[PDB]
Amino acid sequence: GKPNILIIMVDQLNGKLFPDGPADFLHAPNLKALAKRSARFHNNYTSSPLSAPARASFMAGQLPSRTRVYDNAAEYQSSIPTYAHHLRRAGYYTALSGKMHLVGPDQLHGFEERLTTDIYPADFGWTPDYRKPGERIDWWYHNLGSVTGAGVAEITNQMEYDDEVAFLANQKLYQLSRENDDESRRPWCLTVSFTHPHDPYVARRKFWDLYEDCEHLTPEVGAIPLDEQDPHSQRIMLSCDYQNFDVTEENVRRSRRAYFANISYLDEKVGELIDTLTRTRMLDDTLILFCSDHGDMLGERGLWFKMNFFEGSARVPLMIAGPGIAPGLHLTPTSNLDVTPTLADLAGISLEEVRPWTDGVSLVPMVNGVERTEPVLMEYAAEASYAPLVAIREGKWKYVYCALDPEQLFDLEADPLELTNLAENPRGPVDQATLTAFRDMRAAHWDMEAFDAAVRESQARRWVVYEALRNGAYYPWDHQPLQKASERYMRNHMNLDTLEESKRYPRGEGSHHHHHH
Amino acid sequence: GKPNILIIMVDQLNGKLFPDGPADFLHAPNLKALAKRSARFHNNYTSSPLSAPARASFMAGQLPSRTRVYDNAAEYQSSIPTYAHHLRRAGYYTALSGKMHLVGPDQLHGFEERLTTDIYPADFGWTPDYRKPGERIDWWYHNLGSVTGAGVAEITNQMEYDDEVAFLANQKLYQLSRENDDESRRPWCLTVSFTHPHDPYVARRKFWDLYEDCEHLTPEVGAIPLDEQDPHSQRIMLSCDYQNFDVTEENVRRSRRAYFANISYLDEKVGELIDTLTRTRMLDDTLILFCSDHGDMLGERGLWFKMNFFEGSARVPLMIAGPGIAPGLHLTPTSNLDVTPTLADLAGISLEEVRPWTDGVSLVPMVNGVERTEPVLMEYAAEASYAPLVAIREGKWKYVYCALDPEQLFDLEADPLELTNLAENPRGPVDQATLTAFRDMRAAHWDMEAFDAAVRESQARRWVVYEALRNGAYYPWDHQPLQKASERYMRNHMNLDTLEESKRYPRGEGSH
Amino acid sequence: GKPNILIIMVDQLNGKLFPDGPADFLHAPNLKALAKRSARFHNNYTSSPLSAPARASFMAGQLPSRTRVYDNAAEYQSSIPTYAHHLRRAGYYTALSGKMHLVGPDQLHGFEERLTTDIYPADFGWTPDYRKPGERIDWWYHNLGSVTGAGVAEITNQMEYDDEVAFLANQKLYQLSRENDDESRRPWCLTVSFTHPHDPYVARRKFWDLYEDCEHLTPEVGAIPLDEQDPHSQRIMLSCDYQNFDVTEENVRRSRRAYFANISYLDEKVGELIDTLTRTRMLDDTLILFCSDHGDMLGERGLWFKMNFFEGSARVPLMIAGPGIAPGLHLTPTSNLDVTPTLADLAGISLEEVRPWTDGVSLVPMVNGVERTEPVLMEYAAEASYAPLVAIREGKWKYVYCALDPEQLFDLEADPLELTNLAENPRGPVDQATLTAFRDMRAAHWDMEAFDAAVRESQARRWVVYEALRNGAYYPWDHQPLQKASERYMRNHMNLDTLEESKRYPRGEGSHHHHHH
Ligand SMILES: C[N+](C)(C)CCO
Ligand SMILES: C[N+](C)(C)CCO
Ligand SMILES: C[N+](C)(C)CCO
Ligand SMILES: [Ca+2]
Ligand SMILES: [Ca+2]
Ligand SMILES: [Ca+2]
Repeated sequence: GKPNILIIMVDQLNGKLFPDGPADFLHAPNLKALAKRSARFHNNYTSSPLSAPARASFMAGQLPSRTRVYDNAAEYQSSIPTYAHHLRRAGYYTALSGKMHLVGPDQLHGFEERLTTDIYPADFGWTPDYRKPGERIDWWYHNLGSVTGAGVAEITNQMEYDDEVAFLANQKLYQLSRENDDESRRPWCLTVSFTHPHDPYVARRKFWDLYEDCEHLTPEVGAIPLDEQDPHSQRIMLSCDYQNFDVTEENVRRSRRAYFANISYLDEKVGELIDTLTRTRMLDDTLILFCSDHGDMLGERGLWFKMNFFEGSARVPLMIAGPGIAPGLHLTPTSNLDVTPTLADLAGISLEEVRPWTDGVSLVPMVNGVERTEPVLMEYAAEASYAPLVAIREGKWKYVYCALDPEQLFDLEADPLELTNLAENPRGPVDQATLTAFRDMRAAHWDMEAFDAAVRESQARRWVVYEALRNGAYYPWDHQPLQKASERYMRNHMNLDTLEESKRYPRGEGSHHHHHH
Repeated sequence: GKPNILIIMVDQLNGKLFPDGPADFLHAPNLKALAKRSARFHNNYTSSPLSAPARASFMAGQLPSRTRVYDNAAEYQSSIPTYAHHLRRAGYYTALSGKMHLVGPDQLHGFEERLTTDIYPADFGWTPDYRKPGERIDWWYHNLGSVTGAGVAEITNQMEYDDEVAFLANQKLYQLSRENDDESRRPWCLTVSFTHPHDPYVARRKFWDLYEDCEHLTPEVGAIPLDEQDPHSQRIMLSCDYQNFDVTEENVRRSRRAYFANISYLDEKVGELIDTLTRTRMLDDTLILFCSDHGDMLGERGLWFKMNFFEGSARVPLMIAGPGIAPGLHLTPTSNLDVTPTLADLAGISLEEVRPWTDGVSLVPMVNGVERTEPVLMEYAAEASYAPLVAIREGKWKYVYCALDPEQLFDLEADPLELTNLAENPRGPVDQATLTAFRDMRAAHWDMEAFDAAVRESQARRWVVYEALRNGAYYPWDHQPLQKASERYMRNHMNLDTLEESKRYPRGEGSH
Repeated sequence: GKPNILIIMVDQLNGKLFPDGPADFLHAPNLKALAKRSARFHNNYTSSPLSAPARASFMAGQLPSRTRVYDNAAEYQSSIPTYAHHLRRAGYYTALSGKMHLVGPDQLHGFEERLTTDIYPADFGWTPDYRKPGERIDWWYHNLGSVTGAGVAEITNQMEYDDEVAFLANQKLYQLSRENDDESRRPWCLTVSFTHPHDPYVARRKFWDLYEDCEHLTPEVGAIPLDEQDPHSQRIMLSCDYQNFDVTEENVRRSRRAYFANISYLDEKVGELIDTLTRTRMLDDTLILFCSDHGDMLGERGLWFKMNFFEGSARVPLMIAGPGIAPGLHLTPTSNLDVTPTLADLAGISLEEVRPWTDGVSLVPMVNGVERTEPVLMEYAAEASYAPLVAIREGKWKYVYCALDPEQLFDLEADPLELTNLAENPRGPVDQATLTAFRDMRAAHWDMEAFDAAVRESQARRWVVYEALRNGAYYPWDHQPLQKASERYMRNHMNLDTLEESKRYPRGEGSHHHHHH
């Protein structure tokens, strides 16, 4: 009765590239086939445009202000329930292959098994410090060297990572298929979390070649000069060391080309996973979700990467396909915060069991024609912020607030590229009432003073602790997968014939000319 | 310049047994000689009368309301600085041998090396539930079978543990001595944390025999009937399943006898540590601390173990000896909360570096004759509480508050056994104004409604997660001491003569 | 400098299926391409028709009587030099992905790194016992259930293993390519050792479908009844529990069809390795060997699997390709015993440094047109033998001796299918004199009484020890691969940009130190 759940997650995928499933110009036949049978959430947003905050929030269905994972080095408490816990409590086998950027000594956070280590660190090294506004840390900050460095390679740090993530996810699916004839097996939930299309913007030749004739290599909004940028965008450019890189038109085109090429790299791995589900005969009983942690400005407005609430950074794709999911396109804004309650709903878990632990809403009713009215909230409190920023997405509007900056208000229906800041330049009385309305809702959801103080305390505490932990012998927190070789394959407490039968799936099949095995 | 630091910690040691170092009737020659040499804090209290809360608070110098380690299964966040971090940041090698009842995947919390696993669990299993007031969990709650089951054995779970804690601590001291002649060495801080004299009250014959003629086998206050007990004591007796145990006078004597015997068992281990320091020539450069996480009523008032603020449960000894420490007896109340700022002060760390992270005060000024006026605060929010309790200890007074119970106010100078509740029976207008003053102080320090809400959220959260974590394959968080065999002793990337010389200490010695 | 060496090994591959590279009827485009550019040894033999003895002898270039690895449970001493030692001593990084059926607590035998555990046991469980002739051990002996159970499945024990073997082999090549521009790098030798096409004869549907119209699904020589079999064949059929299986023609076809399908399964993995070598720019400096431990009778004569000296069981392919290797087909008999001295010769190691440690001869002279006259020797002393057997292969002749059985003498020129035993039915005085000459050679090479005594002592010794080791807590010897997660990918003792550059290969436009092609 309970469906299997395959979560396919990718990193830094601009949601505007999924207008209705993948954009037509992308070479993504597998993701395009998946989308045609999916509920597709067009205006879907991350909870925070940064990896560890987005992913802790994604796992728990809680905003960063609640998980306390403010930045890429903030400890994620083991006691915070995640969709892994909820599903595991409900009888699921739960596994992760790939990245989740969990910081702290808990590298599972409810997952029963984790098949790879993380690509990124698990310690407090990347802790920002609001006491030194304007500083940058060159050994890990984003810099525009990813833009000037884009190109072609046959292996990279990330391609090693994702190649392994995919192999072990498919291996696990093959292993799980051996139970497929047991009606009393546990349903499974496998999260497969790739690091592409995150930079470096570097792609295998095969996929780079797919985009030789690409007509989407120019961003839709050109570079805004530093002196004309809004303050947060200015902070982002300084954090990227913009003044020490000469980003040419060609650099922009090459970066976008490798990025699209790495989507096609991912599409092939999506196809592998679907193929494994199909041939092992678990496709029809498996829900498939496609999601990402945050987007990438990809040169739009002159900006790259994330760390802001503009569409290209804050929007991320979201699709759900499988049993009991009617395909279609949904335009109401939604959030990564809705994924954990949606997963619980699809798993048969009652609303009361998840209500105290989740800040979002289930999307299943929406899949079934029921309007969703809840606004979308977002937060940011890491590098290139000197104080926290919050945003609200509701109806056609986006509102952004930072105690240090002028407000931003965008009418995304009329101004999808967010070129006109209606808080600075209100069109009339309705714009003014709308700003008051969003100010009141902002004040209702966030105490920005308490938010700042909480972030400063978290940073300061971690810097004392991390300074200590980097003296003397280092104790690493990186997850080490363990697959006991002494229990695998054939060992001499076993019966070879029984082993071979148990590891074969499907079983008892095979006919040359006499079609009964 | 920076001294070495040896912290010796024991578990469940009633502080009333250290009036001026160990009480006369205890066979504790090694701890008595240490005490003559130490600043001794007579009226020292734990921050919380329970293992994990007291220990998380002890390491951080923060109360449970700040660490959020409310009970024996509450997660201790890795990001909370401890004295291990403070000393490590300042250039110390830091190590732990033995118990600290850290809950969560971090089993070091700043310690650079940990030589043993913990005796107790590292996961959320022992999480209380304020939604079910009155329940008890038989498979891990205290029960008076410790009292009826006291006796003599040559090995126990705890004796295996402590024998190993002791061996590895002395081994580590020996290993450290090999750097003692190196001017570029780091100073070291070794915490040696024993589980005795925590129950089961079971002792080796050798130490049991020391107390054949002991005159302290009867508690000073007898069993108070359930009807006549204060509400919290009633909760504790119910949690101990008291209705199903017939505790006789013999049981009480046998339990106390084994407890004293296990203090003597520890005293021999204290002697071993000091002997190693002496023969390795590290004694004179080493501060030595003696401390405990909480006490044990030991049958006084009819109660056993801890979980309350009465003297026998809330008082724990505290002594400090070594370079720059004037010996003496101090009567002003102190707290385990003061240990971390004291350690930092002794180690040369500035007050500013530790002020944002510690709720207590350094005891070094007191050691040097400066009056200390800060009150001592305590908290409890675990088994046998249905709502959090707080306590204030200041001057001659102890005040205890729980939203569910009548207040308690004791004048410990006039009523050292806390037999007269002056909140209930004021002696006069000074007692009345004193109660009002402590009420005002409590309200200024604690939002008790927020406290209860925070504890309930922590409990609920953990029960969701722990139920999940006990489905399928279990991933344990217990500490596994580091594996290092390929780098130990003689291996063929090394020169044998160089090895022998480096591992020999003292060096160049001998006299025929 | 010295060349890289990729050793592609497969298990239980009947050498008659590679008459000149792969037979025409096989779907094996990658191995046929490889064969076209290789020196191909048509009449190449295993040293012992069984996995562990063949593989210990292969690694050492020593016969079983010298390695003392007589059977699948015999300890292989760590002190015995292997091609891994020889190459590693000469400056090579050496690695193994996959199977080598090493028995004993040493699971590396000179390999610097092993990327997978073994599919098979590493302890003394499978020790035969000459004190009980006629017994069989049902929980691990071969049985004709492989033939009756042949068919189609998408995962098996062996495809899980070989999928993993392949993935990690290709990953290791990618990792090694990152050193390819460093002139201080070590040359590398990677052995990729697959368990297919060993039974179970079970194949993925994709590859099974390739052999729908196959014309080779029935053996040329059909089943010989027990009462007309030679004694050793009779012992093999009894060991296979042949009396309890009804092997139909359809069963024979299904088994051969799956077997061929698994050759095609392996051919796709060969193409994968070649593709990785090509795109990493490592192909042109890489010697590629293709080899197998023993063959598979595949129903010929009514026999299945190995354990004998007939062509289908004793012949295994051998090809060598790469720098300095002239392609060609060689008909002089060779042996797996020659691989280790050939590898050393090709790696630039002098003959004097390997001569005291190998029984075989380098094939490099033969590749360069020098005649080879050394005979090919083989030994067997495991299951289905009640006493050791030896064989001599020289010129057109094969001679087989066992103290318990009539001699066999075959003229492979006139009788390629070994249907006429010329020791029993000589054609004339030349056949008679040839038998005497092989008798004298046999007596000069082997003391068969001593051989039997040595195998009996080895068996008895292991059974005493194994009986003890299976009491109480078991201590496994299985190899546990370890890739330390605390040193992989991004960790906060590193600079992220330095990391990315080091892990990117090839290093072209956009990389730190590429200024031109
Ligand atoms: C991804 N970086 C590590 C480059 C910066 C944090 O987003
Ligand atoms: C586990 N016990 C409850 C028995 C002791 C800790 O309080
Ligand atoms: C391969 N078996 C394990 C089936 C028997 C030994 O060759
Ligand atoms: Ca990310
Ligand atoms: Ca305790
Ligand atoms: Ca084999």
